[PDB]
Amino acid sequence: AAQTNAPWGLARISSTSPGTSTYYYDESAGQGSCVYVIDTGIEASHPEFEGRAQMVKTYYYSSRDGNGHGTHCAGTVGSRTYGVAKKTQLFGVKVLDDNGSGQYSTIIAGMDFVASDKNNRNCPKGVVASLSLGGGYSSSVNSAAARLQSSGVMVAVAAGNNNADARNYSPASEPSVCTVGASDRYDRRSSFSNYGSVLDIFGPGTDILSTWIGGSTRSISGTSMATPHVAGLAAYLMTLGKTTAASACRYIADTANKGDLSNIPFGTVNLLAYNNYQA
Ligand SMILES: O=C(O)[C@H]1O[C@H](O[C@@H]2[C@H](O)[C@@H](O)[C@@H](O)O[C@@H]2C(=O)O)[C@H](O)[C@@H](O)[C@H]1O
Ligand SMILES: [Ca+2]
Ligand SMILES: [Ca+2]
Repeated sequence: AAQTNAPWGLARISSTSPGTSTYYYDESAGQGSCVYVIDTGIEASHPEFEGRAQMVKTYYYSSRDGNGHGTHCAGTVGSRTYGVAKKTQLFGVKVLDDNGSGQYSTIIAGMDFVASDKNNRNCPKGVVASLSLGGGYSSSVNSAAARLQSSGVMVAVAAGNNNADARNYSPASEPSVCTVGASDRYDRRSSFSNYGSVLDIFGPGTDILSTWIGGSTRSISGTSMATPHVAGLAAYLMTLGKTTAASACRYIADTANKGDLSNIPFGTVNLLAYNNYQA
């Protein structure tokens, strides 16, 4: 399949070169997989989700995304126009309030929630969790992320936006999950993207168009935007049978475009997510 005039990031993850605008992907499109977006919620009613999104958990008075961030991230995972895995099932878990804030205890509960809740969902092709959030190092937060991964979920987490070594942030610094940095349309590390040995992969993170609340769309930037590219990519590859939850981060690094990014500090991987789709 081919989607013309796609967002640059979708084109990029199906291209060996920057500078193109068509997204190429197997039409299976993540069908039969599930992605949990652990964030501020998801506006499930947005036309772009086509009934494939639903809220399954909130820790606040409402399950509504009153912020926009969670909806944007979900849109990059799985919206029809702006998504990597256009047929995946999206589940929203609202661990962040409408200002984008949340206590680590709530975040940890949300992670253990997905580990259990997947047993209530139909996801024959596998389960992914996308965590576009973080804070200072916390072994408990890292442990929670490692549990979720161990339970059979491909956990993708944002590196952080401090232009610093991600070793000092959580859950970014957990070795067993997939830590995702951000790049821009010219194959530069995004200037805010964390880096370090703990990074596994980069994805598009600067000027990413996706869904927003009120049935709208907008373009924003962050490792929060790169992360769902990778999450959607995992779901897509899992549906195709190329990899599994336990192995998907390794597989994505193995099959990445290598050596193509600029401003990658010595000791950080130079790997850009790529779907290896050959029409
Ligand atoms: O069971 C334990 O406590 C032992 O493994 C632990 O790891 C946690 C899970 O058991 C494991 O499946 C995955 O989720 O990693 C978890 C974590 O990092 O906390 C710990 O390593 C120790 O508690 C160990 O005794
Ligand atoms: Ca720095
Ligand atoms: Ca890792």
